[PDB]
Amino acid sequence: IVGGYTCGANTVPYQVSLNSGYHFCGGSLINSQWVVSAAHCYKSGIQVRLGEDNINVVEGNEQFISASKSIVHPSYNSNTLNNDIMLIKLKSAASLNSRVASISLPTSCASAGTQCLISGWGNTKSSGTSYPDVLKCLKAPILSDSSCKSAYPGQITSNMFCAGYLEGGKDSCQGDSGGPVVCSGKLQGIVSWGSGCAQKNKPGVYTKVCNYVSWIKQTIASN
Ligand SMILES: [Ca+2]
Repeated sequence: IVGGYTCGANTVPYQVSLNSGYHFCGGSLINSQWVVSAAHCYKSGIQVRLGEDNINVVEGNEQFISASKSIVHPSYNSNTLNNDIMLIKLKSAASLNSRVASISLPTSCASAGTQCLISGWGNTKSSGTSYPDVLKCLKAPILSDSSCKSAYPGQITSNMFCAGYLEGGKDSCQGDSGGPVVCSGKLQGIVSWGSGCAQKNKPGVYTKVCNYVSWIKQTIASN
């Protein structure tokens, strides 16, 4: 997260870190056994880390649970990043509490202008590289489809939306990938892509979660 703020320990209880010996992506807990992340975060050997603040220190509220299965969206295209969504099932159900909690799926899509909370452990620099160890947060509005398409000609599909600031300086970044965009208590987006980070006229692009609720529910119901 570039130009954000320190969330505070366990203030974003649905935020998970995906770990393969190191943090590599964010995710969102959507029930006791399932996490939503980005398809471009797919790899084998995933451990889901819940209840994290400082990802380099055991602080007492963590649950570390290995993934039993991961399911990339059937229509994910790694070239275009269309359908950039995946589900990860935990080998055992997380113990849900005030600091480890699921986030609700949308019942309808969010509109341009809606304010959302974006979070993660990604790079905090727009030029250069600095990884924080505590969770960072950014409040950002969803942008209109037309401004999103104008920002990224030929690249925005019906499964993507832009959020952030066209002036630059405030954005998600590398390492925030797969993490949440939550608006009015609903998971509306997944950190997907962007040109650099926090660059003028290059806002963050996010997977449009409301398009996938039927797939998520049906997949969970049979796996
Ligand atoms: Ca920790």
